[PDB]
Amino acid sequence: RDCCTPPKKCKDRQCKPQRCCA
Repeated sequence: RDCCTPPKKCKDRQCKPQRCCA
């Protein structure tokens, strides 16, 4: 589980300032 690995998880502040989320 990661900010963008399936299932993506950019629904977090510590996983949003990324290049795969923002």
